[PDB]
Amino acid sequence: MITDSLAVVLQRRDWENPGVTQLNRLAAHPPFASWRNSEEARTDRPSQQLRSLNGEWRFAWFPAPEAVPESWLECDLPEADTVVVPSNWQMHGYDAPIYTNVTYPITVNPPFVPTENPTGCYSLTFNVDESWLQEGQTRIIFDGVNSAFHLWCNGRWVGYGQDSRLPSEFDLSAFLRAGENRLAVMVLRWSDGSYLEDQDMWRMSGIFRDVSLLHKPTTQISDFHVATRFNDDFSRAVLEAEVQMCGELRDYLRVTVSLWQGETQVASGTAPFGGEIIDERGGYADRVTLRLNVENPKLWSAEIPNLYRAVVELHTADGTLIEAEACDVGFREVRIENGLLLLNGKPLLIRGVNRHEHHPLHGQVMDEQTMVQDILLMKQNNFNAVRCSHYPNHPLWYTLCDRYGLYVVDEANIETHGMVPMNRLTDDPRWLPAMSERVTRMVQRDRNHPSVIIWSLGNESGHGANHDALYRWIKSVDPSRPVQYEGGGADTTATDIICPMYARVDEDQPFPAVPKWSIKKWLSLPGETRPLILCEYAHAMGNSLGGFAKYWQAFRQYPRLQGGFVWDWVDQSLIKYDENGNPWSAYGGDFGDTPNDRQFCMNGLVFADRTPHPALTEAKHQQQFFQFRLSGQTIEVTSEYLFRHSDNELLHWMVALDGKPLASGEVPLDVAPQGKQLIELPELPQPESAGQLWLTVRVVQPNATAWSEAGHISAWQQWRLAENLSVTLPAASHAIPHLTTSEMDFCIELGNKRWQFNRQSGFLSQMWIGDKKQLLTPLRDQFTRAPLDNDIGVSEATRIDPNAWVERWKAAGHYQAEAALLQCTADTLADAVLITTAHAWQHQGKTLFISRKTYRIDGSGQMAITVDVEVASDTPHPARIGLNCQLAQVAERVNWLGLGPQENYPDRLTAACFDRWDLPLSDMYTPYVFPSENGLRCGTRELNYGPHQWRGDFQFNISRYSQQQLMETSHRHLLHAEEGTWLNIDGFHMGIGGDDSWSPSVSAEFQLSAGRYHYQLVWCQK
Amino acid sequence: MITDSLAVVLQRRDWENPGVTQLNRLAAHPPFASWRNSEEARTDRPSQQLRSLNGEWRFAWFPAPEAVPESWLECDLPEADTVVVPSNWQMHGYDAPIYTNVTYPITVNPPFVPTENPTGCYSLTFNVDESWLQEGQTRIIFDGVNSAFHLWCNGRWVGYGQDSRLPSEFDLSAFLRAGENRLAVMVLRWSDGSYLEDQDMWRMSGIFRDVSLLHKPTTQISDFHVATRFNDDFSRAVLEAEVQMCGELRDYLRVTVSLWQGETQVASGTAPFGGEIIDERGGYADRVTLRLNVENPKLWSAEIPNLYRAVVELHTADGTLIEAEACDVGFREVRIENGLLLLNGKPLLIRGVNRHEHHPLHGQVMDEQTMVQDILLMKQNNFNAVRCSHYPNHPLWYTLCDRYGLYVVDEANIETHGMVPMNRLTDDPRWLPAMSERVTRMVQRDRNHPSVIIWSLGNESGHGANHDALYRWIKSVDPSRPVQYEGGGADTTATDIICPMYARVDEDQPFPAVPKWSIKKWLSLPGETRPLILCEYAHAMGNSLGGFAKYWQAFRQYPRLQGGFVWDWVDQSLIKYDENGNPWSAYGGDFGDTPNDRQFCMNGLVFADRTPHPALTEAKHQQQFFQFRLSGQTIEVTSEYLFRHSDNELLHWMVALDGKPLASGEVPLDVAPQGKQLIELPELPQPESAGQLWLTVRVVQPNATAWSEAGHISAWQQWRLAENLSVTLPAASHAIPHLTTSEMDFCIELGNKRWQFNRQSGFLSQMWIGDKKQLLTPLRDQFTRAPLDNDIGVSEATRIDPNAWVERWKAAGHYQAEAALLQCTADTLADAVLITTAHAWQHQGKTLFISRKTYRIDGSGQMAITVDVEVASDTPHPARIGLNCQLAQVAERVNWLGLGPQENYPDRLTAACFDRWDLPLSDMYTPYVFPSENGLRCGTRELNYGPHQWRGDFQFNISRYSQQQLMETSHRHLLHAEEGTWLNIDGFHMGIGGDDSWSPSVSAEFQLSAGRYHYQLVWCQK
Repeated sequence: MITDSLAVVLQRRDWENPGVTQLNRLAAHPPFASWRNSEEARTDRPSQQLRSLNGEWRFAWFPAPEAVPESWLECDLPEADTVVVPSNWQMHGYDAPIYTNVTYPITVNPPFVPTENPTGCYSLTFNVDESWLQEGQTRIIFDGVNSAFHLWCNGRWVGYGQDSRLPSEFDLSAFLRAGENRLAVMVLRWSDGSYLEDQDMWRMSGIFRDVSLLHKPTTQISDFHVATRFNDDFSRAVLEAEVQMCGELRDYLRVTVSLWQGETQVASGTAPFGGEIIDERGGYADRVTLRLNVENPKLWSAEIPNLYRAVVELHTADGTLIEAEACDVGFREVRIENGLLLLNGKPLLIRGVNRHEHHPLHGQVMDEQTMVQDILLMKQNNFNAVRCSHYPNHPLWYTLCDRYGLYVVDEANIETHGMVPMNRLTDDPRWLPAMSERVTRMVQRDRNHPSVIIWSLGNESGHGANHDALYRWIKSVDPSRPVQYEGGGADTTATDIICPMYARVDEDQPFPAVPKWSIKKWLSLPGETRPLILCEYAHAMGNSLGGFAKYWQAFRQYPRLQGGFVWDWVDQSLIKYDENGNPWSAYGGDFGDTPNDRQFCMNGLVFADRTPHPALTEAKHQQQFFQFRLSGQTIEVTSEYLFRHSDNELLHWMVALDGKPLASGEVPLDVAPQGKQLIELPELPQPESAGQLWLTVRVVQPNATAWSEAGHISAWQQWRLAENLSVTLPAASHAIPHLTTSEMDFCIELGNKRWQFNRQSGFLSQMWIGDKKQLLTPLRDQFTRAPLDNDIGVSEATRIDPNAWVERWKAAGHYQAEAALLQCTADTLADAVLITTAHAWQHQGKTLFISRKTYRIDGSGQMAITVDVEVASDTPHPARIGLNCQLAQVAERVNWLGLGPQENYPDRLTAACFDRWDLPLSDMYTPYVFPSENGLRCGTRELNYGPHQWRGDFQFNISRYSQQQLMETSHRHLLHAEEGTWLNIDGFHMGIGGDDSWSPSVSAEFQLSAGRYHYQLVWCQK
Repeated sequence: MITDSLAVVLQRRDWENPGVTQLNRLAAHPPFASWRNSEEARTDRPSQQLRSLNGEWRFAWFPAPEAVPESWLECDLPEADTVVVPSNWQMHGYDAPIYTNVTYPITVNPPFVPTENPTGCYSLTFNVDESWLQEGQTRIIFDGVNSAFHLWCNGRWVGYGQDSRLPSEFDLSAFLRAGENRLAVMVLRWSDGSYLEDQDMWRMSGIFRDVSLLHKPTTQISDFHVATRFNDDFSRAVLEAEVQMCGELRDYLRVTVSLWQGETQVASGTAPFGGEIIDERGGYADRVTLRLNVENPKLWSAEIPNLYRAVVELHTADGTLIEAEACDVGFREVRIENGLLLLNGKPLLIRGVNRHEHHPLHGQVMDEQTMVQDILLMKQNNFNAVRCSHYPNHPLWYTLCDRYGLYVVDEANIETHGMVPMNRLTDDPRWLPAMSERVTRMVQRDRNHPSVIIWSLGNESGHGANHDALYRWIKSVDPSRPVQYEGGGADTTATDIICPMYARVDEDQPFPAVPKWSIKKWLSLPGETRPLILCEYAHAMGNSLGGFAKYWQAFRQYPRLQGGFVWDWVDQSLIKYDENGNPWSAYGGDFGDTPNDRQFCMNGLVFADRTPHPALTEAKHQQQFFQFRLSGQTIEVTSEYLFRHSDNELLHWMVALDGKPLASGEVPLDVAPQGKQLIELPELPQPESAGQLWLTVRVVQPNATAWSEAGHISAWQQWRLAENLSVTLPAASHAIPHLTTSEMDFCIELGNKRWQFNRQSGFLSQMWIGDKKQLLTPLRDQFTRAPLDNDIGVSEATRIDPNAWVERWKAAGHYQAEAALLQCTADTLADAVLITTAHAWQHQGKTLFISRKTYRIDGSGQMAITVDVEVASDTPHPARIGLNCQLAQVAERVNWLGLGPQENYPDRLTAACFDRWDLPLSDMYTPYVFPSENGLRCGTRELNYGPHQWRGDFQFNISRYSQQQLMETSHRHLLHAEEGTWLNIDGFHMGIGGDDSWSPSVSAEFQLSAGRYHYQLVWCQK
């Protein structure tokens, strides 16, 4: 009673002692349901022995654990509110969530936490059945409680837990009473284990996972391990099932291991308890092993996820069933040989993506629906693997990955990024136990899931001897799954697969003592033989993911480059409400946190509500399982599938002349795994009309898969066919334009058409049709764009990074350059009026750009603008070379002939196809929450907007928001639509990068460094 | 106050929780003295900052920890006695010590200990200086406290410790007060960590090691690591010294690492704090590394232990010294290449011996004098290595080994022999932290000692993944020292050196799943490349250590067989007092323990009082560093030294004819390391007198070494030179014997001489000279001996082992065979009287042995006895074939010409030399505490005892105790001298074994299995 009081518990600061990480906590095991019937376990029916405690709980908040009154042990306080479980109290409003990347959210002082420790007091009052108390053992399972937590049952102290992403089990057989039962959980936000929880997420705390109650008999199945051994041709399989019990040893106890495929029983085995002799003292008397022979097993893979149901029944000699535990087993073997990772004897090509557990509305509380939607999006966007992102995930996630066929790289909850140096805790043996608790238990939890193929020690923890010891422990316990570790440059002895972060394809970044070579050179280093799979690459932070084509070309060309994991899947945004209560996404810094990072949480390929980014189309196109090669008139189709045959795919081809279709057809696909097929196209019609012939092929799945709908497109490709150049001549313009030369203006009139050039500025001041003005602002040049997330880097107002693109642009005066008029002349021709303008942009007496324009008004109404731009070599390369204007008329449709229909950039245009796309103006603006340059469409041959038509080769972006507004504003909900419509037509555009979000990632081939540029535009009224 | 009470502490059973192994305990480090002066640290002067708390303490004993009153926290109880510290309370009489080998001393139930937990309450009241409280940190160091212990300072709880053989340090800066300070230590005999302390010793408990108090400044030298890197010729050395501090970081702090050889400074280095960049966050700001260049360093080895003094001085920029820490560094490099362990580029030949920390009087409390005496005995008996025997030893032991030059194999305190199976705790990750605490700290304690060359994970713990993880951790932290592990058969991945236990030279013992092949076949197994060094071999249990010559021949012949460790050095006997108080040695079972083993603790090469066994001479002879080969007249001397030159050795040769010297000389030895020398002997005198010429060479050290006296002999050898057979004839016997044939007797009279044969028994009933009887019992046959410790094995009264030699002997009726007379005839010759006797030994109607004897009385007085013995093939081989008698006269001198002067056996006669030895009768009996057969001398050509002289080739043993008394009695102090003197002359003797003490270890070449034997004896009066 006295020892169960708060004073005794809080005197021993278990949240500040690295030696003490658990108290009265049961050992980890694969998930159990305690089925009392074999048929219920085989069909995965819900078990009445498994009770869910999720629901309405009583919550109280305190600024310090010592501020909690002791009367909370006896009864709930009247001021306590009613919340839901699982839920995080930071989302409710009790505490402000804090986001951080490198620095710790608390003062670094291991193993001491600050005194102001936020404390959550959870209470639940329920009723238990009397049959649960007469016999058996009743335990409580917390699937996850953030940081440390103390448990009380009926006013008596039960145990203490420290891990956040691993289940904690406590025995309540001697604590539960018959009738009313009230528990009391005291959760602390910061503990000593939070020094190992420095992951890239929002730091929330509380019971964010399910709380369950399990009842077992007096004799239990404490653990069971399953493994599969194959031969060279994978025709005979040996399933080894080792079962460990706990409790009294009796001679009549038997274990039956049954394997089922659907409803058909495949193999079975019944043996009495007692194992083989291992040591001089004998063998285990409480473990029994079973060897089941399977003839021609259906192998498991991400393409075909064949699953078997394994039921372990502990019963008596007479056949009376005591307990039954079921699991899903997939027959597969991952092994590294000759420096190659082989699954079922075939080289894997990982198309994975980093995935953070982030609910759109509930924060870190993950449910089945969001998980299923994420899996469907991954599989539809050509992803076959998923990384757990530096912590263990929901146990249901692995089951769903087994069901849908996704490779899983399970990660431990170890991260010491804030420590200086990074191995400060990972080399100290005093922290060796705690890290092991965050590893070994996880190894014991998900070793029976065929989706899990690679174990991970951690990330951004440096390299310590503890990491080597844990790597050796995992390799000794589970040799079936190769493991990896990023820390130490990923060339250390703690890894079997070279897994660097953001290693570029060709350019090297030789950091001191931790260099990041190119992957091609990394494979060619002396003494290196392990395969290379990128744990983190292609940082997609907002408008990003450039150079993905180079990455996948390097992956496909090199046999030992087996792909990588895109970082990351889902944006980490928190919803917030304004003074109307309108919902809007928010990033770090919007919750009143002083030690926070900016929008660096807002990386991913989808939004918070699983809305796909334009980069997801690029990711889908670059990860296609079908490669196409057009030779002459035939098409070579090469499948990248390793285990499945092309039985649910057909090829659909279409030939188009400048967006107008001419011929089409459907050819079924019959391709062997990693095979070749030849498709002979029929006679392709080639008209004499001017234009370019484009051939587009797509792969359509006719039937509905478990993860895709009917008519889903999995791959596509486009080629340029024969071109017929336009050699016809325009008709002679009977009407001639009339030019009036004012003192300050040049006005050209052609019937309805009218133009007015301002002689003081040298730009096209106004356009007129009838009596309606068409320009709110003059058509000027634009050598700057809104800075992207990759351009800013890690540069803030208080910290200036000289290597960032935006800092070099503003340092050279690109955003502050004022145009100075040099020449502005006008003269009439025989059938046209020529306007010659020449300007120069200067900053502090230094000329940066010189623009010379020639305007030609034809008698047919066309405006021919030829622009020549000279850029200084010493100045930083401009991000844009082209024009800028604000039209005075808004339109509801935009019809452009060019590459689309998605947002594409010079380094991200492979996914876009050349066609005629008619889209609403609302879809022209990509709703990035952090405002930046967006909506650009490259390869545009024609652009129709309202009464205006632009022709030529250019990159256009059209939106309701100016570039200066996108520069000034920091949130998308604060953006307001301006009058008219802003249009930016650029002759040349500069890349976006995407290798990393802290260094210049744009390759030299996509930089505007030629020096002299020229582009021609034709503006007419349609 | 309330939390400091006993109720709060004992509510949390920290001795029953594997997760909690330490509370408020400082990190491990190399030993510190906190010198405030550089000259004091260089000369290793005692430091006044280091206080010793050893002395008189107040002790109380309680049967349970819950029985301790709380008033013990405030003041000592009046009923508490005054004991010494360090000391074990089992020796005082509070508790009975228990010895056990395999089974646990408690009921096996991890991690629960029995409720009846013996508890010792220690208290010390002292005074501290005020200057220690104004500044700096004061800590208390327990060098060793057995099992768990709780600490209180001035009534306030300080910490909790669990390890027994490793130091535990607690901070007392906030607990100590000015003036009187009283501490309170509560020590528990059994804890959860005792499951890892199942070593082969007496289970004592209490504070058995030193208690010390250390004072450090506010800025400390927390740790320092030293390492040496060499080139291929070991001419240039790089000493790397890494220093870690604790406390405030200041810019003026400097570290000076100075190296001294005697008084001469060799190298120095001063650098500011700050290390190299290691990770992306930078490097350590509190560690500084120093690289010192040494030109032509004096390498350290067991032959020449060259030592340097390394002084690390933390001071300021102006030169004000803050702290100084000194250590001993030896320049050496142990590395395994090509499957060979090389020290300084030379293949080591380990001559080690297992050594248990066992004081002759104080139990486990070890002091400097006993350690120095043990080291001197080891070095004088040709031992160059010593194993820590399954636990860390005194920190002074490693320093003394560095000073005297002994290789040390440091072992961790891990042993789970009683667990079924043996890896039950070593594969469970829940016990992974605790084992790491018993490893990593030890790695941090003795990594700066050049004597330590091999780390050890443990012994008899099976094989678990925790062992692999710990092996990888040690290999990552300290790659300079190769490690080994016995568990799992010593072919597992957790070892680098194959170290089996009691692996025989040629015969295999294929145990299931843990086979013990022969070492020669073990080296030749497929896929095996690691060298083989026996961790335990040649079990010397009492009369043992047979076949050592075969072991060392195998070691010398095979390059990859690099020797082994004899088991063990010192007997584990406890002194006890009888009702006179006379001291006598006692083994397990004499302290009222029901779960105990018998004298299996009483193994070793020396007694409790360091009295050498006769097997120590064999160990010394078989481990000589000089090998001799006699060819013709010259002698080849080959040195086995690897680094030293023969500068303190001279060869002394002597030629003897039947024990009478003829020529001698001294030749100095000038032999290179592993070199060859040729000694040409002068003209050896060969007289025509009958006899055998023996050449004996010895190696004598003239000067006094630090471990040997002047005139010490290190090696010796003997050879048989040319033999002159006796062809002369005995003189004609003028007097003839007179024979009287009685009905029941045959009486032969020859002047003074008289003999009487009993016709009913057929044996020599009596001998007479004058009127004095010479035989108390008739001279009969003896086919049995007292069973040795190797013959009994693990067989007791309640457990019968059918493979034990003694059980086969008593099952066949060897000890119960009754002699049946077959023939007894007498007849006079021309000058002699012939007596022909023939007997037969039977048991249950089955004849075992048949003896036929011929007695001849010559007129000169000689008795010629020719004995022929026939032994059945199916019966077990007898241990002895020869005669037995009890003379009626005791004598004070025994003069025998034969092999001696030590106790030698047919498999242990290599150390004995053939000469004439005159020794007292008291030295004829080896004082083995467990009575067995002893005192046998083989190769005896003549034996003079009183008026009797025996001639021939025989093995004799003479003592005051009969063989039946040695069989019946179980202690040496209960033995009583019988009337007369018992003499056993045997024509043939059977081996003793010694490979192990639980299986028949005698080779087939030393077994009496010929079937027919013959021997001749000549008995006369001199």
